[PDB]
Amino acid sequence: LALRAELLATQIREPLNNSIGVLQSLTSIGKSAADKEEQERMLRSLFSVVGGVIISGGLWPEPNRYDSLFFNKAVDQLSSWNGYDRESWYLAAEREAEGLYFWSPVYVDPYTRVEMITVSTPYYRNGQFAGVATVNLSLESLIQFVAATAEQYNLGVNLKDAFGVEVVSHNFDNALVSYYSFGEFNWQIEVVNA
Repeated sequence: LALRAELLATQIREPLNNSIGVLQSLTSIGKSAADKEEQERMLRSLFSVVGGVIISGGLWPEPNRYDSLFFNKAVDQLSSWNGYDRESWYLAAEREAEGLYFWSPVYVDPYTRVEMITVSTPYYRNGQFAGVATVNLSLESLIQFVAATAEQYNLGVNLKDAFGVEVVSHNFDNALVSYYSFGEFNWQIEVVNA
C-alpha cells in the first residue's frame, strides 16, 4: 500500500507534468515576438497532441482591444472572450514572476461547458508583462486515467487538490490507508487496497 501508493503518484504525475510542459510551450510562443498568423499555426499544432488530459487552452494578452487565441479540442479556435482580464485564473498570474504556475479550483467553464482546472502562468516581452497563458484540464479525462491506473494497481484512491477538494474517488470498513503528498503542488492521494 505504501510502495503501491508511491508508484501510483508517480504514474499520476505524468499528465500533470505534461500539462506544465505544454504550458511552458505556450509561454514560449507568447514570448516569441510572433505575428498572430504564425502563432495560430503553432498553437493548433501544440494542441493537436493526441488524447491527453488537456481539453483547451490558449493565450490571453493584456487588453488594449481584446486579442485572445483560444483553442478547444472536440480543434476549433474559439471566438468569445474578445473581458478575460477579470477572470480568476487571469488575475492569479497577472504580473507574477515568469515560471510560476497557478492551479485553479475545479469549476465549470461557461463557454466550453466542461468541468476543468485552469493552470495559468504569465509570459513577458521586453521586460514587460505581456499576457497569461493557460491550459484547461478536463476532469473527466483526469478521472478515467486515475481510475484505470489505481484499479490496475488493485487500489482505491482519493486524490485532492491543494484545496483538499475531492477531485477523483475510485473504490474508496476496517482498512489501512496511505496518505501521499506529492509535487510542487500540494496534491495528496489516499489509497487503500481494492
